Amino acid sequence: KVFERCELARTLKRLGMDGYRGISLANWMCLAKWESGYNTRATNYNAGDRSADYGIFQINSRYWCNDGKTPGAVNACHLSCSALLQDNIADAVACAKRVVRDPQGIRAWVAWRNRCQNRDVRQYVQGCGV
Ligand code: NA
Repeated sequence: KVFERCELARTLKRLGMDGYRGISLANWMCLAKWESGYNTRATNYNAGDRSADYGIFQINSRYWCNDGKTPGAVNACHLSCSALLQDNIADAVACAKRVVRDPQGIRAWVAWRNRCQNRDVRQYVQGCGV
């Protein structure tokens, strides 16, 4: 599923992401936008370390989900990476919360640091009623 901007902002808000561990909604939108263009079936193989990125937040298989083919990987979200490719983003949100529960917070994603950190992200939620 490829969400439309405001459609996703409201969906995230209903799943309890607004201010989760101090992270505003505009920040999660900027992250999703830059990670997959709001596409839940987005995937990326990293030939370098044999891991893969899954879903709207492009969560990696080395630490967060299990795909059975990543060397010595773990499954902190206790989910099959398949769960991160569904149109329904409930599981991806629960895992994204799990990610930010670690020391780095939203900084876990490099794209966030590159395109969202210290930037004007207000434009991502404007007009969405959130
Ligand atoms: Na894994």
